[PDB]
Amino acid sequence: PRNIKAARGTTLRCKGWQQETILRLLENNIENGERPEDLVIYMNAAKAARDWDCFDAIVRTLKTMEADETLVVQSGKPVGLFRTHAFAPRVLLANGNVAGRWAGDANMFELEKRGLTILPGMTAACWQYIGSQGIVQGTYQSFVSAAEQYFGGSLAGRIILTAGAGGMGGAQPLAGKMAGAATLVVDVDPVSLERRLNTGYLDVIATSVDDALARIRTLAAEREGGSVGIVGNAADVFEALHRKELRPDIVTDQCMVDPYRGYVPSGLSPAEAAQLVRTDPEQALALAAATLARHARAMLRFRDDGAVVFEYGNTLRARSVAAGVPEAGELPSFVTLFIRPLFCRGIGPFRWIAASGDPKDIAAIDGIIESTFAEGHMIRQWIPMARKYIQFQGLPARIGWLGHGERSKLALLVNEAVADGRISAPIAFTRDHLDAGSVASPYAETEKMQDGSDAVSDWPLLNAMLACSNGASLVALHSNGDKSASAGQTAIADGTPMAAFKLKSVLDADTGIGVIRYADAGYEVARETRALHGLGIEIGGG
Amino acid sequence: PRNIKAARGTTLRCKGWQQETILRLLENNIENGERPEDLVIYMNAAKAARDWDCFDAIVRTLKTMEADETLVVQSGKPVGLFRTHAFAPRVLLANGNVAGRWAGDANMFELEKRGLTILPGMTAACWQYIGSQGIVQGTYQSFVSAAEQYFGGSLAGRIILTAGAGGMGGAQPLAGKMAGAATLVVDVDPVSLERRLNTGYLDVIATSVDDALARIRTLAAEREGGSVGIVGNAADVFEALHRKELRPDIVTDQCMVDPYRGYVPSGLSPAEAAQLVRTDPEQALALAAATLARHARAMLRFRDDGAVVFEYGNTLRARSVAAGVPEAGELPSFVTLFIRPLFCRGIGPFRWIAASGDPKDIAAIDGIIESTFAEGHMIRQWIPMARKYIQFQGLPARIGWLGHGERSKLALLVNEAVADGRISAPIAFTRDHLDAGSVASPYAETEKMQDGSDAVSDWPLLNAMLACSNGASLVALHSNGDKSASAGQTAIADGTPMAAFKLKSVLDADTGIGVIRYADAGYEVARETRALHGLGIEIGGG
Ligand SMILES: NC(=O)c1ccc[n+]([C@@H]2O[C@H](COP(=O)([O-])OP(=O)(O)OC[C@H]3O[C@@H](n4cnc5c(N)ncnc54)[C@H](O)[C@@H]3O)[C@@H](O)[C@H]2O)c1
Ligand SMILES: NC(=O)c1ccc[n+]([C@@H]2O[C@H](COP(=O)([O-])OP(=O)(O)OC[C@H]3O[C@@H](n4cnc5c(N)ncnc54)[C@H](O)[C@@H]3O)[C@@H](O)[C@H]2O)c1
Repeated sequence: PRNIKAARGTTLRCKGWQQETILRLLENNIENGERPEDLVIYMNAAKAARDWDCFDAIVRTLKTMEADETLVVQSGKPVGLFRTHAFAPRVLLANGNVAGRWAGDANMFELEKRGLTILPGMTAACWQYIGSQGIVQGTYQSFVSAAEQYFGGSLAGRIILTAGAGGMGGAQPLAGKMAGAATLVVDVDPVSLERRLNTGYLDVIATSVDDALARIRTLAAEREGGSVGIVGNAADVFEALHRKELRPDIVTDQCMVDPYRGYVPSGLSPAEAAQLVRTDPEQALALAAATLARHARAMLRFRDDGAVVFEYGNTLRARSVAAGVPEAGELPSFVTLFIRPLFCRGIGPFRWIAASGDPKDIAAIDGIIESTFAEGHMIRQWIPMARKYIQFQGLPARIGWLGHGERSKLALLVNEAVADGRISAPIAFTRDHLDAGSVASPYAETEKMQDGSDAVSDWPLLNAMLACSNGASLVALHSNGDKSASAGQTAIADGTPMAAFKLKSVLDADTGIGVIRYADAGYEVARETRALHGLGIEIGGG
Repeated sequence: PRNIKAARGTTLRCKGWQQETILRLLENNIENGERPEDLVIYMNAAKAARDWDCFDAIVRTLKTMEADETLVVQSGKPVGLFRTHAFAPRVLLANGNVAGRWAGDANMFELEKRGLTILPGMTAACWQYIGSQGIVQGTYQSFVSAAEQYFGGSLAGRIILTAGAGGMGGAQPLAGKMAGAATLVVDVDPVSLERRLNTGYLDVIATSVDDALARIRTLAAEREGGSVGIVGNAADVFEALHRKELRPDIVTDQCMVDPYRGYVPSGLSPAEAAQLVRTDPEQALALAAATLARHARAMLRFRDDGAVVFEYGNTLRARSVAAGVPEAGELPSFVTLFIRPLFCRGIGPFRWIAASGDPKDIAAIDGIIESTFAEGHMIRQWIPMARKYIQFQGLPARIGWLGHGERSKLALLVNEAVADGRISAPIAFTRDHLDAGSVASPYAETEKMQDGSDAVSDWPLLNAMLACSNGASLVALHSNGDKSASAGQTAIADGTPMAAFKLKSVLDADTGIGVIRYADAGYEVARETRALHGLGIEIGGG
């Protein structure tokens, strides 16, 4: 038992607070991981570092590096330390990037097996994970937008069905509950439900399908929001819930559907599945695809009854198409129905973390927001909700979606609050990679762009390079094999005037490049936002 | 006729010399382009900007931007201007990057057609092309290493056969001549040979195959180096040169073999080929692949006779394999035979350009080198050769391969020479993208890496991010569809102490990350270089 835990308090182990914050962020990733003794954070096998040896050497370099040197990380392995300057980043990471033609599913698996790459996830290998809370606002925003679009602004009395209680999926049953819906989440692995049940993200774990149906219908009939977990395989349980007439209003899914990493064929356990992939991969893929076709056909069968059925960024439709269900490619997605209007204004999963470990530092910022943004603002209705439902996990932190100009504004107020004692230690500002100007993903975030530019990955590359040029504390470029590319970045509010400058340079360009990206594709709200903030360039013949 | 030409002299059109140098570099790209009225620089269709409108807006932004702002370029289109700081780059470019699964040959063509991407080449869309001279030292180094490995250190009396007299290929007949060999270059387009003939890169253009054979044999019999061009299709001419018993010692090829961009089927002209691709692409590909199979089989037939036959980074083997010649995949390449030992020590196509336009500024640096590096050094034997054979093209410039620590050393001496009047204006230092630590290309530069890491593209991403963090003047990330990713960078020696700092920060990490990349793969010379310069990190369990 390594049992990594982020350091608490205000005593440096590093030569300076930039380094110590990143070290604590690294430790905090592991502390909140789904399988932390394997470095696994989430998405079945996305890791904080390539192995425990690289983890140890990363920790040593953080502790002794100077404020004008920069650590270089190649797929979870520290490979260099360069003398740079004080306004440059302290860490540069590039994880899981493989040239497209050889980044197919099968070869990524082989390269990872041989130790040549890691699967970075989004926030796993760049140390920006804050547990299940980093996901919950986005998923709650989706359920609320769905209630606004299709159910008259209310999920009271409505049924939400979904699967996946993993590191990201586990945020589902709380978001549904916060949204007013009776929410049923299927997971094949009881430990996953047990982890959400104990963390405050699941209300009860049902003992059977019948039991699950009675408890959801009671919530539905009382028109109360609540969460009900079921232990079972989504293929088998989805079909039984249709035979028993659950009649769900909303069906979605956040399973790991990767046959190589996490999708459990019907009849197997998670353990058996992972062993069949190590010893007989071709049978596993045959069994996985067999189970996914039933899984997808069951979701399509709920749609035929009138449920709103969408994908939630896990490649279910495409992988389902590959397994013989071409109708699965005609299902919609959470992005095109709910999130893209937010991205057009640069609104994304902005988050922050108290290196202190003191919950009073988060509550402090919570008061800043309520004194700083107008009532009715998206963020003024989220903070009371987060305060109410969301337990801290590891270093106290907060998810707070904000748009262009608003991120730099809050970050400067927090940097001043640090500078004058209301906050006891530095605040790390970061985000998910799935932000307006930092990801190209044709299966998810950039599906069906107005101008057809789905697969253009120039944008995240520019996002990273801007973050470096602006002085972010840590900058990362990831890939999901041949399907997606994205940029992440961390900027530290430590109280210094140097921090204040970086925070406003970094954050305004972070969202500014997102506004530009969507304006370029033709979205009119983004084009107006770009015109208003001077974000454009005059090009003739237009 | 736009007829772009780089500005000469020492009068600013921009607000500062960082901006004016980049503008002149942009203009210089076009001035030296193979088809400059279409923005085409080289590689059939790689362009300086997406269209003439973006070109004009890029020029306007350069002229009015401040020394603490940064211009952002997305596939040849200016998309943003951000307030950054004085130690950040002035331009960030990301050109031709498309997410892997959709960056296949056919879809890249469609995306370019619809105006959504550009093919950046290496130095075309990031404004680091210095004409055919940027290629000649590398190709001469290959011919000389081949003479050292297989022909006793001499090509006197030896025959070199090859094809492609394009922007890059045109460097071949001069490199062969400089190397002592009788060099025959086939190109299907007489204007290409005429351009090399007039620029000093081709000695004579033959009137027929017979004529070509007589003149090469005369050079061979006099054991003199010389260049002979032939107008014809490589498939037809290679076969005839075998029927007539040319018996070449060395066979290589630098054709554009892309059926979509530049490869001419046998019986067609360049014009007809490009029209058949616009109006009937499926017949063009059938005819191209038919011609390439004969082209490759003819090269293989020279090998069966005992010629040394290698590929030169144009994908001939892979595309030949796709067209039905699987033996073409067993041919070697210039990288694995000649260049990789240089890359292990960070030795790469370092180059520099006089924004002055005054040849006396290049000759000045030429004297610095001869006063600074030991006799017998690679660079002390190249400068007299370059002085002797290489005419200036556009802004006077110089190719000068140098290794780790040597690039920053020369760059600081030039920055001082600028600071004290021996050089009349700033010097722009750059390189090809095909450098040790800045490209992942499994078909070429990273084929058959000792550890199997051919397709790892983390490295160029890190190279770019380092250049930004270190304050390079311009930083670029390109892709060749799904086959390659690479980084470029420009750093300006303008005489300032700020320039001196950036030059040493940028160049040492530029090569330092290249040493690391090859040390990581296991190359012992690179591992020693890394140990010597403190470039590593201690990792346990090793
Ligand atoms: N913002 C977003 O776009 C977003 C949000 C949430 C989740 N996701 C996607 O969801 C996927 C998983 O993320 P994660 O971190 O939760 O992974 P995880 O590995 O932590 O959880 C995977 C879960 O699926 C479960 N499960 C697997 N196969 C099953 C099957 N046949 N039937 C029922 N349950 C099964 C596993 O037991 C496991 O608990 C990812 O692909 C992620 O990208 C995306
Ligand atoms: N350092 C390196 O690795 C290196 C060096 C030189 C060239 N190259 C490769 O060589 C390719 C071309 O580069 P370029 O800039 O010279 O392109 P280019 O478009 O300027 O020239 C292409 C040439 O091939 C000729 N040609 C085309 N088809 C032919 C055919 N069937 N028969 C005979 N001749 C034919 C065209 O007429 C044209 O002159 C590129 O793919 C480049 O990557 C690589």
